[PDB]
Amino acid sequence: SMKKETIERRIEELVKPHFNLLTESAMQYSVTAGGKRIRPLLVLTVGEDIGVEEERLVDVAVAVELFHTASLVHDDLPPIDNADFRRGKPSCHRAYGEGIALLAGDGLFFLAFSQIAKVREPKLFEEFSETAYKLLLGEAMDVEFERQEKEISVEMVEKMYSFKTGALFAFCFSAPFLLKGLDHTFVKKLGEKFGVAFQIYDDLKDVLGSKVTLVKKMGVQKAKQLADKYYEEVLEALESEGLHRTFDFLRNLKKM
Amino acid sequence: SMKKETIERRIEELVKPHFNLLTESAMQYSVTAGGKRIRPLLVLTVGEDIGVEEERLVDVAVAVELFHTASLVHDDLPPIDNADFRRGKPSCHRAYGEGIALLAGDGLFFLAFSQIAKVREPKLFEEFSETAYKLLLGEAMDVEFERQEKEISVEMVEKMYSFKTGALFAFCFSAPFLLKGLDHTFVKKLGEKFGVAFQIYDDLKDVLGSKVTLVKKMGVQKAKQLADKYYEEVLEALESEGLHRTFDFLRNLKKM
Repeated sequence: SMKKETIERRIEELVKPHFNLLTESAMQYSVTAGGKRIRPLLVLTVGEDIGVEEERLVDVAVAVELFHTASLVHDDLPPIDNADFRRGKPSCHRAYGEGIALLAGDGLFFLAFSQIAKVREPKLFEEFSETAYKLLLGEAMDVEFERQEKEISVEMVEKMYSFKTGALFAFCFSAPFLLKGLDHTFVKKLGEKFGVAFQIYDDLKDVLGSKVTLVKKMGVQKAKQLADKYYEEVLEALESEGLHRTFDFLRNLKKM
Repeated sequence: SMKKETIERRIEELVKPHFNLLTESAMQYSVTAGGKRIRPLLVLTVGEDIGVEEERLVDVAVAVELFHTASLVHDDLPPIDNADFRRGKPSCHRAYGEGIALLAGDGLFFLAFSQIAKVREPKLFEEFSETAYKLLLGEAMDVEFERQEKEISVEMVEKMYSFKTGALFAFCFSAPFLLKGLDHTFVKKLGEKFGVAFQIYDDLKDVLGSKVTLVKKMGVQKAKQLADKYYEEVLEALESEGLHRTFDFLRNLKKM
């Protein structure tokens, strides 16, 4: 909870309005409406596990969360998911209108890139930008696959999960290893699998609360089995590598 | 026209679809619908004037144009400017729908950042990201100032021009100087003034074709006088510094 307070403190500093714009207030609103902050917490725990300096780590963590927030702002818009609420509060476009919300999403994206640029590591810039574009393609696949569950293969759906959710989690693992100068080939693969499992668990959560998903394609049993398999692979790798904090974090996360 | 062909060739390579998505086709569409390419041409002419290697220059030029294209895609959307047409062809959302167009705009932004990241110069990443956020704030000001010409000061309107249009032109001057390792403090100021003049000339063009603008605040005579003054200052600086190609380019541009 201390790491989370660090994240909340820094992210609110970055989205405090400076030019007296409604669009700035909308950016702040979407951040303050909150979230579990799983992605920036993962950046901090992985970084702490491998001895990365806190300051550059905080920059990366908040960048990832700003990017995630921005993606939700655009995804909620009426032409996409058309959500009136997020986390029990009006969605950004309900609070401010579609135009202001669209711009707030753009602003949050650009703030994210600005924070990554502060870290001053060329490979990180490149990796973040590649991740961003993958995430966008993933969202495009999700939108475009709608009403085609029969014509879309399970392989294409898993690819969409990998792009839409996996890529940003892979970056949460990759980025600290880049900051530390350690090879990130292994752990990036871990983040992608964790991300696919994460999205499936979200799917299953939605189903019990009573779009092409892996639950639709595979059925509930096979989808959960896949998610469990991936989750267990990730945990075992983390434990094996002595990534203690990350293991504990993700172990306690699976209960939730 | 040869430089422009180089720009068109490279930008079409980058937006050729790779994943068979409509959103990719929409990205390509908005690029192919065309433009005068003034910004990337300026990057190439300034860079050639100071002896910057062509390849890294091309990357920056296409990045700037991808960013500009993306900004137009979002600005045309129904909640913002609601344009049915751009350059005589349907706007992106008319061609593909608002959802796909929104995502295509995001994709174009991320492609722009990806291309800047390829250049591998930390200060450039940072400068581009700062420029992007300024441009967004500028667009937010433009949208928010609507229906308030009396309550908005001329100073606030000029600030909006500086952010919305000036910042990207300043980057067109700054970026080659960064690539060459030359101090860019002077020329960045030049690009900002050129950008304000550019937007005023656009305003005046629209008026003769028969939102708070400097033409509304200052009247036609004073607005044109300001634009002319800025344009002349920029030309004289370019000529004085031996930026021959850039001078000739912008001199012939003022006729148009």
